[PDB]
Amino acid sequence: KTLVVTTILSNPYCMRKESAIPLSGNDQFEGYAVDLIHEISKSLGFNYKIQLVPDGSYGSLNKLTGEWNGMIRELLEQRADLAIADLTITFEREQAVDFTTPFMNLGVSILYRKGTPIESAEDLAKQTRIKYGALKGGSTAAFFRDSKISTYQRMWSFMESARPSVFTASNGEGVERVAKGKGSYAFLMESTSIEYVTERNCELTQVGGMLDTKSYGIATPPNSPYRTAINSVILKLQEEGKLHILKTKWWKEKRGG
Amino acid sequence: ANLKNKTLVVTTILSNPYCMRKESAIPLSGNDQFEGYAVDLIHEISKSLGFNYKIQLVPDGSYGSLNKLTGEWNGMIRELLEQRADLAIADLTITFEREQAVDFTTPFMNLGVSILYRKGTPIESAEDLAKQTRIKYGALKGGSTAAFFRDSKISTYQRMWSFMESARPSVFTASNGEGVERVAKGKGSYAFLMESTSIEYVTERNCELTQVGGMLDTKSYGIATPPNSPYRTAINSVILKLQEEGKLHILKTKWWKEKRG
Ligand SMILES: CN[C@H](CC(=O)O)C(=O)O
Ligand SMILES: CN[C@H](CC(=O)O)C(=O)O
Repeated sequence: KTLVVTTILSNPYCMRKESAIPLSGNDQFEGYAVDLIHEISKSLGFNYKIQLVPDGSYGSLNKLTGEWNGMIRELLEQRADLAIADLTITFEREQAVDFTTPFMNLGVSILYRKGTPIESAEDLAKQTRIKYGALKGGSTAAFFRDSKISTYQRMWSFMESARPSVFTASNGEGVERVAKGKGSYAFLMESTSIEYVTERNCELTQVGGMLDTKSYGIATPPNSPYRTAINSVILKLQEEGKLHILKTKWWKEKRGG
Repeated sequence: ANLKNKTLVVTTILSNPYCMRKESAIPLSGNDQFEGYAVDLIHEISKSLGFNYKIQLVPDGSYGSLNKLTGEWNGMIRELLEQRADLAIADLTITFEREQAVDFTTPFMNLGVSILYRKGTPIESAEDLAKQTRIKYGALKGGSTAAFFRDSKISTYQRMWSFMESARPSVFTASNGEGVERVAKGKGSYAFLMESTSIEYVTERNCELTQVGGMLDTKSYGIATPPNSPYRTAINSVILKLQEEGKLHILKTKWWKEKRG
């Protein structure tokens, strides 16, 4: 059979491949997610077409309209069979689509300069000289805004009250603000992104662990007949080392893409 | 389906710091005799969903392995299949093999194999170990780490597996604690491959040991249920909410860094 796969550009999950000759179809794209679906399709014997989500969104719920956008909407409107991207499995998305077994685990962590005694979020919340922020309007900021845990409330109050603003318009802007800050600024974001950055900037490091836990998985329309088949392939690819090879390839070897 | 006012049997196994006997001047009874990460976790889940439960240690002291000759399971896996427990909460690895017999919830913890070694050597990775022969390296006999090496098709790990199987005297151990001691007393002559979470627990408590490199694979612990259990999806939602709020990370910090037994 032939499936439509929706995805979104995000380094190094799905990137446009550089080429002197113009590329078409699936060859336009490369990255971890591109390789992952290639391997899944080999096991299960389907063909597929990768299509970027036309609206450029992951999928959020309009809470007063009930409508989804992004890759989620493509699934629910029968324009994609699978969504394969750095798409976070959340209780909310699980109420509208199904998710496979995760292919990657991650969590909020801290990007900072190497070689200081700052070892944890707790070390940042106990001090006031170092400023710290996050992407404006993103899920990292929401983790802090929404928390009822005293530690993270104190941090959110500090972040919201800092001037100039500690929130950035992009993750890259936060990375650069750390890199040029001489320790005056730390940036909270996904641990997988931090690893991507620290593989490419020897002066930076992750600080502490993962303050939350979450995963990326493939999304399907509810009751898709392909979900359990993909779950088994994902576990098999994992247990033989194929996903480990793909992670190293894209985070450590392809210094870009 | 509904869990309010129900009483569940929960099987577990002693394993630090998931489930440990609590110290007390007076003997403790029932659930109060145990403490640890898994004990706190099931308490939280029970409060959210409104059920009661009794913790019972698995009688045969085993996690659950499949005898391929006979088809028989043992351990906590068997207790679920024989309907003598409703849930198994422990450091029980979600594997494809176990998934063909029982169900698992959403994972509560993610981990992977890594290296326990002495602090401050030139060894930086598994690749460094694999390309040399002077430093010996091993794992727990018959466990998930050994199965990972046995099942890897990656050249590095397949090479390591061949080396470990060939080494005389045996590099395998009967417990993780024996492996830890072999690293400590080995002064660099021995490295031990085991779960990253166990390496973290050890290195928090022995300052001369360290983790070398990252994870060589990925695997998770989840709550196991009888197949087709009507409670799995309700528990999944509770776990996802604890994960998204950071409460499992806080629980891990408590049992790994704050408490000592
Ligand atoms: C890279 N993941 C995006 C952004 C986020 O979760 O904050 C998403 O799944 O919506
Ligand atoms: C602590 N996990 C046990 C033992 C092992 O993985 O070797 C298991 O899942 O069987």
